[PDB]
Amino acid sequence: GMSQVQSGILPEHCRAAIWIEANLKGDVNALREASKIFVDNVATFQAKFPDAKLGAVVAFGNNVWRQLSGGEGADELKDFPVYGKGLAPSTQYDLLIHILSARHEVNFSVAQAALAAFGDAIDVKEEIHGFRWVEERDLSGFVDGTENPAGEETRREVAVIKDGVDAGGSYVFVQRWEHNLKQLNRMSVPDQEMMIGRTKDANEEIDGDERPVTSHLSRVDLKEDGKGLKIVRQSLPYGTASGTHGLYFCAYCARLYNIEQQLLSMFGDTDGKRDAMLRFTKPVTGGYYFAPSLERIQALG
Ligand code: HEM
Ligand SMILES: [Mg+2]
Repeated sequence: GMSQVQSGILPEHCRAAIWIEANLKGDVNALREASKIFVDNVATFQAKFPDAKLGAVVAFGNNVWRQLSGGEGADELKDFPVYGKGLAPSTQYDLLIHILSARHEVNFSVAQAALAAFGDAIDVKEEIHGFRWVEERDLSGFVDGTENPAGEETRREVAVIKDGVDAGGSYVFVQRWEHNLKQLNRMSVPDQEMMIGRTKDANEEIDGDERPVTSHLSRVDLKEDGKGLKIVRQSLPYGTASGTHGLYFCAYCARLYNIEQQLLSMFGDTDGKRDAMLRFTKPVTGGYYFAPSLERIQALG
């Protein structure tokens, strides 16, 4: 009499991932059977590749989740709005599929199974292949993940809903960034460090009263009466060396509120100041999704 989390939320240190974002082309009923088939396929792939430490998540946009749930639960869910009056684009789609493991080849086979399950019921808008770079650094050269929640216990506390109809579920936020590494390389290392709020090589936090309020850490390390607004990030670098490249941002939270407060801060809506990382990288997509618990995917029908 309890709820099970979808396998792709809590895995830490996974080296590769695949994110598929898509729109629903026909009746929403096609998603019910397809989602059951896909979670069945994920269990089959986990049994076939135990050393991959494979996990996956199927999550839904506001319009299709309100239809599938009958308007019950997911009280915070809404279409991703535009932040900073345009600085952050909105590209809200209906379905998000997040696959992560220690083996990219296994993720590829799982992605093909997801596409076969949903079939022509969906219109794929985006497919991004994430990879962990050297020393878990973002392509800018700064380590990404240091203050991210560590261990299954704290990650569950931050990302997984505790009780009620949505017990075992989570809110998802995805946003693809395009880095301009030529513009980053024009900045001196000390100026890049003041932009992030941590040192580049050693990955040491620069004190809050020593760094600009526009620094990344000053924008996203938010507290409400001393209580941190934490999120579980699963972001990874992506792209080609000669073409488009950057960071595919992905975060899970039991409360959509924590993610929104950080976006309001980063894009100038809270105090009129914006994130200093906008000097070299920009967001080009944006969407909010609800990841139900495993058994609520089984009760779709
Ligand atoms: C280009 C896009 C982004 C890059 C390169 C990036 C990079 C980084 C880096 C280098 C860190 C510091 C190390 C760490 O603790 O993980 C960091 C921390 C963090 N980032 Fe970002 N980030 C990006 C976007 C975002 C977005 C969109 C959000 C949230 C909406 C976010 C939320 C956070 C949070 C919560 C932390 C930890 C802050 C703390 O408590 O110290 N980031 N990120
Ligand atoms: Mg802190």
